[PDB]
Amino acid sequence: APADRLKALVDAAVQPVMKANDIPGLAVAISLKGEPHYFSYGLASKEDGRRVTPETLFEIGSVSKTFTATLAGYALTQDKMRLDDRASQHWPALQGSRFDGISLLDLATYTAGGLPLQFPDSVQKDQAQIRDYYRQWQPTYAPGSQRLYSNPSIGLFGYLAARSLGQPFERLMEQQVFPALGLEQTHLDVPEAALAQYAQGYGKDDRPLRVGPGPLDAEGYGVKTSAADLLRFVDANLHPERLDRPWAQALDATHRGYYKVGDMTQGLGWEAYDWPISLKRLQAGNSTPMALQPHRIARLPAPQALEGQRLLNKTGSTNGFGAYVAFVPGRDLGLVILANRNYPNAERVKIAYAILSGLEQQGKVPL
Ligand SMILES: *[B]([O])([O])C1=[C][C]=[C]C(/[C]=[C]/C([O])=O)=[C]1
Repeated sequence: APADRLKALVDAAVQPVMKANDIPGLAVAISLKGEPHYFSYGLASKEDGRRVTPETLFEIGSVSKTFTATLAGYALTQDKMRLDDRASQHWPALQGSRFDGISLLDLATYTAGGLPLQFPDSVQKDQAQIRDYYRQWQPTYAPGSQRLYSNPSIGLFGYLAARSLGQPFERLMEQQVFPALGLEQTHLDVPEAALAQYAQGYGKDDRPLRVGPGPLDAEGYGVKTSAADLLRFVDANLHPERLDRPWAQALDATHRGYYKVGDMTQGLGWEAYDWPISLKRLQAGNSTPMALQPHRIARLPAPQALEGQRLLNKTGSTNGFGAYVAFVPGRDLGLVILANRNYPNAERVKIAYAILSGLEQQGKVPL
């Protein structure tokens, strides 16, 4: 069985990284032909020696954007919105602004014209300040020309998706998306009954950190989930057809690529690579420059189905937490790495690659 070699492989990938980045706790979940394998390391909380388990809740940060994309997928396949809709079509308070000339697709894929990585400090979690921010916003770049990774960009995408469905974003996620995907350990707001499972996050000098409120936090970076639940989400992405048709279609909608930057094809939330690919190249696709700097896009003649021999991934970080997810449809392989430190993306990719590559090499013919 390929499973027989997993424990040694995962320990080897994980433990050196945990040591070098002083990571208090880390959970791995791997799906091999739909069968889950869990590896838990260290402490969810140092103050009270609570061990990480597959049910420990971590902040997954921007991995939340794949859930947001799924809600948007559902809106799209229910004909509540279309990707070439003007943004202001779904929020009348934006009519007259730059959002008259920006598409939903632009927002979704960070190409609206240089919406920043995060809202300025001064924008509070308040409909009217958010509205006013977008009403006064002026672009850096022409739309559809430059990718600049952006919470306010895809955050507005998610918010407008919710508006097209006629319900608050948080309500749709909690009452329709999470249940559709069979996720009972996944939260935007961790309830009373589950607080005991919420890991502590650790920042510089081991400052304890859990994510605070912010504008469009639910849409951009607000999910808390367990390694076991996030692997259920990954398995739903590997086999959407196992869901009821509306939700199967919603997931398929997130697996469509619109443009390339270097080796990376941008989907809705998901970012995709050809598989196999080299470690160095996967790291560069997930680099600090990819996250922080503008990049010229190579637009595709037509949206590409992100299927077959490809790797789809998303990193996610908060002040206290560092997550990574990946799946490879042509290997029926899913992977989740959740940690309670924000440690470098390159190290997350190192772990994931050791695992993916290790499994790849058992499937060779001897001599
Ligand atoms: B991801 O994770 O990538 C992101 C982006 C942007 C922003 C954010 C926020 C965070 C906190 O605050 O935590 C995220």
